[PDB]
Amino acid sequence: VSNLTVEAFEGIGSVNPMLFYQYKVTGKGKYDNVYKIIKSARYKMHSKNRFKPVFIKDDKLYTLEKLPDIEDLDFANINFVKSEVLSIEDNMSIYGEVVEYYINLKLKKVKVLGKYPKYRINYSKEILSNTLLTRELKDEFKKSNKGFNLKRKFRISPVVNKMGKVILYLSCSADFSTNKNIYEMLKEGLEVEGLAVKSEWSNISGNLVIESVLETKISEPTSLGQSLIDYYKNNNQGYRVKDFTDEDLNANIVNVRGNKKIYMYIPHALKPIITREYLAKNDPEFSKEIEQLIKMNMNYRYETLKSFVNDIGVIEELNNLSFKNKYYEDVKLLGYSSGKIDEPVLMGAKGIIKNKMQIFSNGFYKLPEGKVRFGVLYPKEFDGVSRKAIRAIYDFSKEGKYHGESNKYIAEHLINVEFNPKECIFEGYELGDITEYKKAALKLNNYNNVDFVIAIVPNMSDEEIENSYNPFKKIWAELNLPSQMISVKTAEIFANSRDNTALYYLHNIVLGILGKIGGIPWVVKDMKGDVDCFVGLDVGTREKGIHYPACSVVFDKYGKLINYYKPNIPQNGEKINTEILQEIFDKVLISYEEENGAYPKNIVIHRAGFSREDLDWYENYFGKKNIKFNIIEVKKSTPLKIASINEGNITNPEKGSYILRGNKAYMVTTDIKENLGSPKPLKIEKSYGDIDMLTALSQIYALTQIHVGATKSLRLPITTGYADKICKAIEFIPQGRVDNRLFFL
DNA sequence: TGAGGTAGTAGGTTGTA
DNA sequence: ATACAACCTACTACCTCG
Ligand SMILES: [Mn+2]
Repeated sequence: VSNLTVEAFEGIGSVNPMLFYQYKVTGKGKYDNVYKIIKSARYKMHSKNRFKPVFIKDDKLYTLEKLPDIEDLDFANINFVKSEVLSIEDNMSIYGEVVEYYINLKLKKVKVLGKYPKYRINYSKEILSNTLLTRELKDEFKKSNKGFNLKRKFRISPVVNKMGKVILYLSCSADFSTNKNIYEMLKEGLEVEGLAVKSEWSNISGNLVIESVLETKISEPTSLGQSLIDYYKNNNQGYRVKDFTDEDLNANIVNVRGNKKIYMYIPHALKPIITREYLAKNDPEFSKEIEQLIKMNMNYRYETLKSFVNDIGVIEELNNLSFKNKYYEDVKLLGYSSGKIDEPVLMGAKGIIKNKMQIFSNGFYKLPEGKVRFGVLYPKEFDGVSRKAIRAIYDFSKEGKYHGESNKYIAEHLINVEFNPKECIFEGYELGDITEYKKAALKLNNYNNVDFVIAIVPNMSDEEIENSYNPFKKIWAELNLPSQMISVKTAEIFANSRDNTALYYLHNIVLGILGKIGGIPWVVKDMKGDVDCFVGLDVGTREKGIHYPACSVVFDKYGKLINYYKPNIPQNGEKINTEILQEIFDKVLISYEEENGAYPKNIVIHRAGFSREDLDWYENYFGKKNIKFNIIEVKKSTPLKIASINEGNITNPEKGSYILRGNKAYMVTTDIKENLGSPKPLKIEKSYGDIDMLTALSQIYALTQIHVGATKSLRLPITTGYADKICKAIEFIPQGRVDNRLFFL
């Protein structure tokens, strides 16, 4: 066996309680509230004074060294108050801020390859290291001949205990930017209209996209009224723009939509946002090179943070403070509790299934109401490839005969399907306007002889002729007719190949067509812990001013889906009204009632989303309905990656390994081997209840093993995950009865 | 959209100290 | 009576799957 760890570093030696210098601030300016301008006075006095540390207490300000009272600042008149040795047990936070400042100050000076400063730093938790680590432990730059720069963005976040030992929390991430800019684009003469950009010289909310390039000169009076060069002279940014040569002032104005008004800027002032789209559009070979760099297994992350922490060395302003290089031998010494969950025993038609894959030799758990008829929209120039593809998937689904060869790996009649090419209908479509796609789906609606669509779509790639997926999904959703779609690439794979890649494609295709007609393929044999039904919820927070409604789901102790639900009436902002909770749980109790003849006696409410709800609603509710219950909150994205240790060897964890502290616990739900990344585990936090977190983790990991639209695990469990997919697909709600036939899966 | 895993990139909002 | 750090959302790209 083996241990687990969190990526953290214990500091050798301790922090001594140092003499800190108090400073009050007062709002001379228009913002009388200093609490809304404490950061601005902080950063200005920290800036103007050799970047000596300038910290923030609840309403005051610290420096570790003596900086005089400076009152030139038009909003803040900083004055000295007292000089007291700050007790560490009073402020864990400010001594952690010291450890942060001293790692940033030790690491500013650290250069690489002689001239080159390694870590571009501005004294915060985020540390940009210019050089990288390869797999062979070489500090090398990674750039292209275009010029796209991979950079590690290290994240320190140190904390220090009551007496003075320090804990350094690290997490490494990749980062793209390019040394080029849009000025470097146009002086090279490339097209820029439509590009996502980032203004370093003015901080603007919303996401920026390039509208156009005016041929008008940047050195003339503007529609703002004065020249933009005077606009940045009044920005006091003259140390950058004074570097402008005659060709620099020869440049042209480039405007960019900023969701409120276009911004009249110069191309030098903008970098393009380097989404990985922009990489593959601008250097594919580089992207294929760095994909082994950005996805990181744990040995590589340990080498990366080992380089980082050796670049700390020893810091001496904290009295010869140094951090170790290794991780922990156990998280017990940090305060979490480890373990790995038993993998759930899973059952199918003939009882227990051994692999998740041989269900197609075992047959499905439950089949829906009888007989279903297929139907395919196809491109009129992609006919025979499509016909061989449908013949492959239907001979799989009915005959079990893999590209014309029967195998004992496939069982007959695994759906009770009805398809016959002399009987059925394939309406065709031309790859064209979306209104043709819509009227084609209507024409396949006008014959009431199809019971299930398998449409064919153009690809997720291919910016050419318009993608047919979403208008089909809208029009087939409003019919409440499920539709497992297939790309033309997938059609070519089924038509060309005879090999088992088409079998993998076909596995996921058939589990999709099952889970959309409401059949459920496999379920757990026995749920650990005594629970009747699960309840998902989530609310999406999409853009500025977006307040979504909670879409539930309800499973059983077998975990098979029973009902999901969309509320009646609108909520109070994003804070959901209590009667929507009432309405949902009314549908929950009647759903489990008329599906199993009894009220639920244990309800696990896996919630994503914030506690805009109130627990005492649930307390009064399930006290009057006198049934115990459990609200485990699942938070989907967490930065705390987890590593395994086998005698110093740092590997990615096997799935189902967890770490736990009280009422928060982390756990990986997916097996990723080497070469592919570090598993980004789950965040689970029991807001209420009377069950041990061990059993809630066991139920969550089993509900990641019952994803029913794949042969592999969903990272989220099917409660929160299917709640999330429904909340993305809020246009795909049921017309009438809100029952089953998962449109998302 | 196989399909969902990691991975980035922007971006908004609170929950807890 | 207000923080800031996690969450969470949106789109892609890579890459594997008896
Ligand atoms: Mn699907």
